[PDB]
Amino acid sequence: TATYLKSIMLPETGPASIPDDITERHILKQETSSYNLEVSESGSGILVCFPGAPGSRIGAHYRWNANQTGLEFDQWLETSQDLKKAFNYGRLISRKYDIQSSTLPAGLYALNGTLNAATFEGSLSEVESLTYNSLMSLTTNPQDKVNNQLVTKGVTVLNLPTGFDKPYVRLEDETPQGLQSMNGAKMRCTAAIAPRRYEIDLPSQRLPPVPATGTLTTLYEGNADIVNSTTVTGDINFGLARQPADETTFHFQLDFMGLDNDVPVVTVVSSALATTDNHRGVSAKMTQSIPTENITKPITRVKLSYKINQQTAIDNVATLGTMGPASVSFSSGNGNVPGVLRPITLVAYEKMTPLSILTVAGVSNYELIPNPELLKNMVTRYGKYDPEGLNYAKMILSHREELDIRTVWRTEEYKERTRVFN
Amino acid sequence: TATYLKSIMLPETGPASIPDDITERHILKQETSSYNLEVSESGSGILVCFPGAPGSRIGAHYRWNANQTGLEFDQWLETSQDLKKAFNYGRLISRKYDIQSSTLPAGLYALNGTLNAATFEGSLSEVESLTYNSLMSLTTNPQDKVNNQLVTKGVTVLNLPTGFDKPYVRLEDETPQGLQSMNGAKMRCTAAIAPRRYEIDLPSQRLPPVPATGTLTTLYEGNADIVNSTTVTGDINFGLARQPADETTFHFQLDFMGLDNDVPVVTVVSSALATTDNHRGVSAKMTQSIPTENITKPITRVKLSYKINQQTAIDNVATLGTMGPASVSFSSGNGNVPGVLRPITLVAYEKMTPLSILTVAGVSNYELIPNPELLKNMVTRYGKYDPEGLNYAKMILSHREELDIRTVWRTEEYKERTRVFN
Amino acid sequence: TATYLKSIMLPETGPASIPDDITERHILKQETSSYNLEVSESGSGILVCFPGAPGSRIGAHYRWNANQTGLEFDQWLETSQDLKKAFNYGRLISRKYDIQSSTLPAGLYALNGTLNAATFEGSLSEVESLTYNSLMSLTTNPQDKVNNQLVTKGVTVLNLPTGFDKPYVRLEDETPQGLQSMNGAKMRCTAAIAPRRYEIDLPSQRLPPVPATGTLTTLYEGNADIVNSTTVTGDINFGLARQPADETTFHFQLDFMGLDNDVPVVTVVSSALATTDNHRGVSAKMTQSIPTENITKPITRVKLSYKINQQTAIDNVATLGTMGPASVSFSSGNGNVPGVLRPITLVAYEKMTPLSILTVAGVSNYELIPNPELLKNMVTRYGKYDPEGLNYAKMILSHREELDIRTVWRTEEYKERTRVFN
Repeated sequence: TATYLKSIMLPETGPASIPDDITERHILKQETSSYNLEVSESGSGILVCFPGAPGSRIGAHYRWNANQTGLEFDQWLETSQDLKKAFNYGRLISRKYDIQSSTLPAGLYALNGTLNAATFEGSLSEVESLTYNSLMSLTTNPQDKVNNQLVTKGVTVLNLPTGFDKPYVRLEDETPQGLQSMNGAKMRCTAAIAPRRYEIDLPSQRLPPVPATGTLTTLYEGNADIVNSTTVTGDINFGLARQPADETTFHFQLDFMGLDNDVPVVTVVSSALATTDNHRGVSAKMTQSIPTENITKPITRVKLSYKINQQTAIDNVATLGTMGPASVSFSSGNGNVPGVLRPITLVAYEKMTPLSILTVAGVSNYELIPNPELLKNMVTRYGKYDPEGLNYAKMILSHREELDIRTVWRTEEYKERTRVFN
Repeated sequence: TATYLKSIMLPETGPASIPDDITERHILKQETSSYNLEVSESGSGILVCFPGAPGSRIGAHYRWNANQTGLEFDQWLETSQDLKKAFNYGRLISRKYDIQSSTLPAGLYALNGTLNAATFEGSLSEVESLTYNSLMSLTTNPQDKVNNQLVTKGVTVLNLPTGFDKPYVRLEDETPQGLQSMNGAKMRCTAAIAPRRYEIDLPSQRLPPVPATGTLTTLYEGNADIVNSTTVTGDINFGLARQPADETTFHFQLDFMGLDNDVPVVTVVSSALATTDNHRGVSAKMTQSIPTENITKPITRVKLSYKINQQTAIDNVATLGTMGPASVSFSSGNGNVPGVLRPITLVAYEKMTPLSILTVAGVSNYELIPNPELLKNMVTRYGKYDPEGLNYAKMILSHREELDIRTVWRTEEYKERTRVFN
Repeated sequence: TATYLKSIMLPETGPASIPDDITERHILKQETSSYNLEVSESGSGILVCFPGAPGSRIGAHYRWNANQTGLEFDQWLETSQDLKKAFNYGRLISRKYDIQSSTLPAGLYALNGTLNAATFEGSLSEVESLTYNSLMSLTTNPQDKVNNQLVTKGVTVLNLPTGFDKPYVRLEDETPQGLQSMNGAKMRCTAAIAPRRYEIDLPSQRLPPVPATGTLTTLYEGNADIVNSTTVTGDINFGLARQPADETTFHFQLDFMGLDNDVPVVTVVSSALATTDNHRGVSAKMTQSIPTENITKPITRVKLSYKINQQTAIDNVATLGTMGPASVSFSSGNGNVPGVLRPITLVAYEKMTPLSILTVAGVSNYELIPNPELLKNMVTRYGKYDPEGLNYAKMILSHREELDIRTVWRTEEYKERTRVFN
């Protein structure tokens, strides 16, 4: 009794099964993350955490350049064992990040730095600026913010459950194959359990004119979100005013960008040869698939754009929508499952001593189903049946105000407030 | 009981409605700033505090250059949430500043300290000279000055009210627009409730002769401060001595400059084509309006110039004021509201280690009125009716000397002196 | 004792002097007005109440067109006597509206028609939907709304004061003159006590190209709010990309439009003739002042547009801002006095019998300052000094919820829930 609640407050005490209605034959597997991060010249950076993602990517790390004019993606914060190689399905039970610096290099005198932390129901694209002080303008819950904590005392980032009946999402595992493939090919069983769909919804107006051939005029530039595989569906139909004297190609790019810099994480291309025959029903169809191994860093922006390859076609207005409602969409994995992409927790350290080390210790419990290769030797079973235990997590997630149960803590406060949970 | 007063002395325990005779329906907000300012080469600098301003800019920061002769504007000190996006009207309640180093020494004997602070009573532009020594010669009040404080002990700039019936100031919000707008044309509803007018008032004598065509000789150069949208009204009228041989343009400038250096924060222009038929009634109407988003850094230095564009009309006298006073004006915002543009609080650190860090942690409480959007879901209501209320605030301010109620503290004293107000 | 509060709850009981800090010599007044509105074929219409406007114009009346695609302006609602003929300065104390049918059925089954009313805490320009069901979402307060009231029983719009120390406002009286004017001229002292300023702030990119000579391309258009006199101070300065082959005129319009249809309530034109010399910088200044008598119906939208008069100038890119910010602002009356333009009160009747009658029964109470010709015969005195006076009204406005004091009532509930007020 009370064993699952203990695992939420004390993630680093071993995993206990989730006493909910989704009941499979599984195994409990506590994983850990260990990171010593080198602050850049500025020493400021920003640490994006996904305390609910049930996979192996628990966050990201971004650095400000010399001044704070821009950010740079350092690397993903992954967990030790790559779970996609030994497992198929996974349900995150609990997690706990932990940030601190607390020490200086060989010979140095000044230790300076502090942290800002804020839990945020959102998708890292609902954010407008991640500067050290704009983080406090992300929530008004006094239980989701921690401001001005010295890196000497650090921040605990607990995870609180966003619902109790999440599914066993797939882990993007690889599948068998025969000795006939292309040597540069594989097939994964990606996630699709609860997708997330975006629609660009171009209007039925004229195409904006191009300055010259091949200069890639812009059509839409907004904030999206992608962390894993994605399927693009849609077509950009248009009709030329007059028929072209020379065949034109009408490139359409739609590239993706992360929050830091304007280098396409993944770029796509669709073409549409406008000839005299179809010169009212020219259509370019976005039907591509983007595997999650092309997602090197998180994506937050999308820029749809186009260029034309014929000088004689800078005129020839080419209005939209002649064959239908001229839209482009992309659905992506299990976006809307309420652990992935939402809610983010942000931890920004500020002007730490250059050449110092920020230490991150993550501990993420799990409920996993082994893959075929592991099933032969592993013994999977059901949960241990506490009839209550899900009530406690409810009647405590309801009193997080008067019981003061946070999602970001000051580590000293957390080390001694959670002792009543043994 | 006594809940407004405690919010003034302890502007971190939360907000509290002003028990004055301005009783609109409002929202009780509290807002934090958190800045970690890096000390430059010289290490001296100076940070300005507007402890009454009801907007989002609650301060500024300057850095003394190498030989400590000029300054350099670093950045504004704004609150976390840009209030001009969710609210329309707002009045300040309390405000607090903390200033420390937060740098930790690897061992005994902390680094270079030296913090000064004094609460001016005029506007920033009126300060004769702001150096580390020249701050105690700024008021005669023993409670408005703190001198020779170690930058690790810290000062605490408080806000003591300068009036109790202040109008809800319009927060320069954005208004809904239409699809045919230009590309980025945005109309705002600026602040106008009690402007602050300046009158250039140049006399009816000769214009100072120009050395060579296009040289911008000076007419007036003075000291006026501006923080938000301003509107320039006036006309420079003058009459020439004879018929000009070829037509001249008479370019006038009226540019605005900040405290630190001589790059114009914003400029305007009014030309006046002097010609044969009006060689007695040339006039240059000044009608421009300056948005607040052109006011990048604080403006505290004006300069009015002019120049000719024709070689032959240099020995043409062109006496001024032949059709009236020949003066230029620029009213601005609501500069005469008590709390805006005065009282200023200057805090100067100096000879601080170029490897040290300055931390500013502001706290602000407001009464605000939501915009129509936030007004559908938020519940605005009236104050909580403390009858006595403001009388306590008045008795305390009157006896502030025999109670030693300061506007700038030694942070070690603000903690133990201001806890009588539990 | 408690005489002032009673004047707000029960305005149909005579005025009482406001026991606030503003204390001048005045005459109390009770003014009435009665309107029998004709319900058009749509039967729906909309009633805009300014429950706090201290002048003599106390509302407007818009009726939906036949197919309810839009609405149209019928007439101002205003007090019986034109106050600006006998008095100079005025100050509202109380106001009550009564909306009812005044058409009665010969027998059972009371007539068609239903009535929504909500108190919006904004200006009229800040309402996007004026339809019947999309105005229960203008507030969340259960005391500022009433839905689905039978038009035969009606609603009582009752003014609650948004602030107390409100100044006397100039009532736009006409000044004496001499028999030397031009048979139409007249000067009047307008309201300027607390302006409301809007600024259009064009950005410094290219001017949008004109389709043809004199075709009035559009720069900006959004929701402004204007009810009385207005000063227009601005400057639009651009620069052509080369010498124009012939003189161009560059018309600018800036038309103000009612919320109903796109006919200009008033328009104010500037024009800048660009020639060979000033082509690099040429400005069109806005210096218009709109007398309050050109505001026939309320103004809710503005529109900055321009056109050119030369065929050769559809080229000549003509970028903006070469001589400063290129902004046009307009400051209007005492817009930011709480009571003018805010709060508003909307009352929509739905589907009354076409050609039926609807009656508004307004009663105002003023503190007035007469014009000279009435000083010589009318004693002016001070308020009669109730000390408590305002504290009682404040306590009532604070316990507004648990005491259920409403802005809009069901007339039958107001009629008996304000009886304890004697």
